[PDB]
Amino acid sequence: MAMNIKELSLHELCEELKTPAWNVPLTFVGDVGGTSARMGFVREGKNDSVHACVTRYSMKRKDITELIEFFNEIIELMPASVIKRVKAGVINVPGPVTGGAVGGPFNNLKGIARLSDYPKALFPPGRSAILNDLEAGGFGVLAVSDAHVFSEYFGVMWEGTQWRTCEQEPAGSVIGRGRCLVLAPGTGLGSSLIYYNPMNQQHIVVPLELGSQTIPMRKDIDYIQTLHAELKLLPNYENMVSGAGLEFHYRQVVRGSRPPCSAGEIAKLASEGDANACKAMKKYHEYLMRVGSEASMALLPLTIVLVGDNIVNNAFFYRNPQNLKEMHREALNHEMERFGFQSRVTYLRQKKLLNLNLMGCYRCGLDLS
Amino acid sequence: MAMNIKELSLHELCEELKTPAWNVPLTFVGDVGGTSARMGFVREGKNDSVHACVTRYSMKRKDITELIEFFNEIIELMPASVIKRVKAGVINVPGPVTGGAVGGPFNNLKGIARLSDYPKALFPPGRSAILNDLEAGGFGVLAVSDAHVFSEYFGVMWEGTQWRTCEQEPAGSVIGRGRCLVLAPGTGLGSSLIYYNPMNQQHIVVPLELGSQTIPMRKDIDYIQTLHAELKLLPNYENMVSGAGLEFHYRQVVRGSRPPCSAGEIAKLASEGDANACKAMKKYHEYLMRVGSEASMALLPLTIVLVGDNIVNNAFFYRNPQNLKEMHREALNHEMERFGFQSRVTYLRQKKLLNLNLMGCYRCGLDL
Ligand code: NA
Repeated sequence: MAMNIKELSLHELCEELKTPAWNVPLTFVGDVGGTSARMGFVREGKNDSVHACVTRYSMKRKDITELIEFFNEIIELMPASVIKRVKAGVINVPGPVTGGAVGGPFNNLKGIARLSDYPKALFPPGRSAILNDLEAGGFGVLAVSDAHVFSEYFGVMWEGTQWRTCEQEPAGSVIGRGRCLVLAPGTGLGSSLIYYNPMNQQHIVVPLELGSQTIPMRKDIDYIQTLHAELKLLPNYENMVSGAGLEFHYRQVVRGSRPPCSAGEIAKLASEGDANACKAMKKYHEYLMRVGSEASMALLPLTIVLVGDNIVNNAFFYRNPQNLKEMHREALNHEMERFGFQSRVTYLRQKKLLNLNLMGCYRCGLDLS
Repeated sequence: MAMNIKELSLHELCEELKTPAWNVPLTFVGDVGGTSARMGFVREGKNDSVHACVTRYSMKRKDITELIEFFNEIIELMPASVIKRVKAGVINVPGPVTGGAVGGPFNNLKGIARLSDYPKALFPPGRSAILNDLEAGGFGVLAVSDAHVFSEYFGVMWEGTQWRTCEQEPAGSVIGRGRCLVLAPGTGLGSSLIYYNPMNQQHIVVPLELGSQTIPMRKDIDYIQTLHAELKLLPNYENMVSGAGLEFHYRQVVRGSRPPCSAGEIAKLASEGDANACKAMKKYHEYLMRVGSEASMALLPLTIVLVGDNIVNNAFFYRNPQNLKEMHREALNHEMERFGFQSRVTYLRQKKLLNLNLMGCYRCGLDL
């Protein structure tokens, strides 16, 4: 396997790092969420394979500063001769970061993540970074491409007109040397743009906030105004493309004839062929494709990639050719499609689970050398 | 005088390049438009100063390949001693470019711009590129900052909350260690993002098409639908923020009471205190700030800079505090301003004429 993540106890992780396969350069990585963090070491294997060994920590104190205790424990327990092989240290955190060094504040954790407070043995000076979740996820998409297994983790929804001019390899086999917009439609709607800088031969990841933009209309002014009156706020993309959004779409389908359902309930009903829930899912994806059509114009991407557990878990929806035709039609529903802008773009979807954030911490550390 | 662009005849340019001040390394630059090109040489002076000398060429044949005849004429006329000093060659063209080497196709010009067809005396190997004009414009904003005279060329419209959190120097004194969204509201509406890579402190120019985005509403559904019915297209930002857009705003302000005027006429009447033309300019700037409020959220810029001759020529509008306060209010008219996102951003406007494209060709050549 090209992408390998083993989860162990701290004590077992220490035994694994003394084995001969681990007597190589290391990257220290950490994927920090609201409840737990998964931290450890990544190495290269054969044919650009990626091998990670990580341990889980509970964020017991609901305090981002507790990470420093975890880092100190790792350095205290591991032999200095193992930690000496660390060449880079990258974590992702569930909130905004500045200077790649100062993360927060956070919705569900107290305090600020400060790279200058982290131990230099795991975070070597000038070869370390803190990333936002979506920035790490974008670097994770690049990592999958670099490991030659894009076609294992991503499926082509449709090939856009630009692909064969810009690239030699088949669509979906590599990320491509063109801008890649990463969208993460889940509870909310994360976005990041993977740019290739010709001058530097570097890819970089630009975190965005596309989800918080005001939804522009098509022929849906009454539908937008319905949600406007409910929220008391002009709707943004995430308001239509979110759990809350899917709940809204389902309420607007059934018009009081059925009880209101959660996003989870609705997706389950859709998977079972319920006409109402399927219609709610079509409406959710109509607004997702609106983000896509407008960002296709604004950002001129070669590719749009839909990532996350939700996308993988909803594979039934993307495999259905009628749903795919309806999504493609909405992706092209833009006045600028008379010039071909929306049809230029190749759309892909994640089809296999992977911790993209852990892989992206690793991939980001490679550009720090 | 830290940034100096002088226009000369070809013969006077040849005489100038033989003077002692020009006996230094040179960059060959060219700003290619639909009707003319300005091309010439740039040198560094004292204190990171920039000095350029350029000539105007007519794009008589409306054919991008005519540039090669201009390049060959310059090489034939200049002494070998002058051409020997050229260490980089960068031009910008009004259309898409791939691999920094192949430009076009173009709306207003025939043919394809091919770097591989250009003479190596003006475009030395490893050191040459073709740029899209939006890219060149963003490199030009960086050039101004690098020459230490941002406060000469750009005025602060208002300072946002984020500036003082990552810069100690006054707002408008330098580009800043943050994303800069460049907007060029002129005949149309150009956009690029000068992205800031925190991990290596690198500014990277990323051309965009924000003008072609469908306009999201505020309390203006009727106004947008009036334009929709005229264009038979859902309005995009450029449709409201363009010469055509200003002519539209003036038509709607007067409600038939005056015949239509051109965009230039409207700006002139506004400068003279005509209430109708002033209201038309307010409406233009209201949609320009909508681009700003939405992009302030989507792209999280440190700064937004309004560039171009049109901005400099309309100085009177931005000098008026009532107009500036009404622009500030629209810039903050976003649901996400309840969290302070729009108040983060510093807005600046170009206040002195400068060919940013020619400066960007130079500054891009420094990154090669
Ligand atoms: Na553990």
